[PDB]
Amino acid sequence: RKSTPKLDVYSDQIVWGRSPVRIDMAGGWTDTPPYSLYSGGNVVNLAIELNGQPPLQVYVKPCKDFHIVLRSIDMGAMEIVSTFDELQDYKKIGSPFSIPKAALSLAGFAPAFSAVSYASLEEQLKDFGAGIEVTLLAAIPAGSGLGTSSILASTVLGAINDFCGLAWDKNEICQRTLVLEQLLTTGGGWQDQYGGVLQGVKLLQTEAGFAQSPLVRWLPDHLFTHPEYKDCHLLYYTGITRLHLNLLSEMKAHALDMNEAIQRGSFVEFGRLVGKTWEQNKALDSGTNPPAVEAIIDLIKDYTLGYKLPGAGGGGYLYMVAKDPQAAVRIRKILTENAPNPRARFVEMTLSDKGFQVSRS
Ligand SMILES: C[C@@H]1O[C@H](OP(=O)(O)O)[C@@H](O)[C@H](O)[C@@H]1O
Repeated sequence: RKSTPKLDVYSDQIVWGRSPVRIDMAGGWTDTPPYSLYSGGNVVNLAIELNGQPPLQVYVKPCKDFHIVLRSIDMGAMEIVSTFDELQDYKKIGSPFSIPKAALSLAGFAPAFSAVSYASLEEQLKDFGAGIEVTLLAAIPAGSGLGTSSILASTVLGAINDFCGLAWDKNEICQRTLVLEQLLTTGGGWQDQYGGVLQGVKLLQTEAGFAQSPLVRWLPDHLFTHPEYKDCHLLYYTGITRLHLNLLSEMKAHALDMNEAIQRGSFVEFGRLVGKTWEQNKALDSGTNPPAVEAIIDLIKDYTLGYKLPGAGGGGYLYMVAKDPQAAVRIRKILTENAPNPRARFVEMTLSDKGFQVSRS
C-alpha cells in the first residue's frame, strides 16, 4: 500500500522505539527463501532482552533543517540525506544506514510508496512540518545471529509509524519489514522480525506460496520464566568475529516436535530438542560450527541438555540449556576459568513480555 506520513508528534518531542532480540529454538532455515515457498516454514523462536534491556533502539526527532539526519551510536557514524536519489541509494558504500533509508522509503518518503506525489524531499518534509532525525543503537557485535538486522529494521519501521501516525499493527510492521528485506536484496527469511517484535515464545507457520505472512501461535513461557528453569538458560558471547529437501522437511517436523515439548512443559525434552536443532543446523551447512565454537562446546557439553547458535550464527553467541542450576554454576565456572577469548562473557537473557515497544517524551 501507499502511505501518507503526517507529523503526529509535537516539535519538542522524541519518539523512542525499542525491541528485544530473538533466539530461534527450532525450525530456522525453513523460513528462508526459497524453501519456504514449497513446503512452508515452521519456526519456534522467542524474544529476549539482554542484560535487562531491549538491545535494538531507535530515536526519531523533528529537525529544524528540512532534510534527514541519520546517526549511529554503536558505530558513531553520521550521514545527511536530502534528495530522493540519496534516500533510495541503499548501498551507498561505507553507509551502515541502508536499513533506515529503506524504512523511511517504505513509510512514504520515496516516490513509489508515497500516496501523495511530491517533487523534492525538501517540499515533502516542508509540507510534513520539518526534517527528520533518526538515531540508531544496536549495541551488539554484528554476525551475532540474534536477528539484529531484521528486528532493527522493524524497530525503525515502528518508530517511524508512531512518528507519522500510520496506525500499523505489529503484524503489518513485520510484513513491511519483509518488504524492506526484499528492498535491500538481503534475501532473508521472516523469522527474525516476528521473533523480536512479538513478545514471548512463538510458533510461526506459513503455507506454500510467494505470500509469506506467518500465522502466529503463542506458547506458554513456563520453561523460560519459572524460577525452577529460568537460571538454566545460558547465553555466552564467545568473542568470535564474522536431498537437502529431506533435511528441511525434517527440520519442519522437528519444529513441531519442539512446539509439542514446550506445550507439554517438558524441560528435558526441550533441551534435547535444542541439541537436535543444533545437529540439524550442522548437517545443513559446513560453516555453521567453526572450530572455536566446537572448542567451547567440548568444555561444557557434559553439563547441558542441549545447545546451539542463534540463527545462522557462525560464532559470537552460544545458547546453552543446562541440566540444572548446579550445572549452570559449573558451566559459568568452566567458561570463566577457560575463556576462549578475552572478550568472552555471559549475557543475562530474560523473556520479553513486551516485544517491540514505542513511546514519546
Ligand atoms: C536460521 C537462519 O537464521 C537467520 O537469522 P540471523 O542469523 O540472520 O540473525 C534468519 O535470517 C534466517 O531466515 C534463518 O532462519
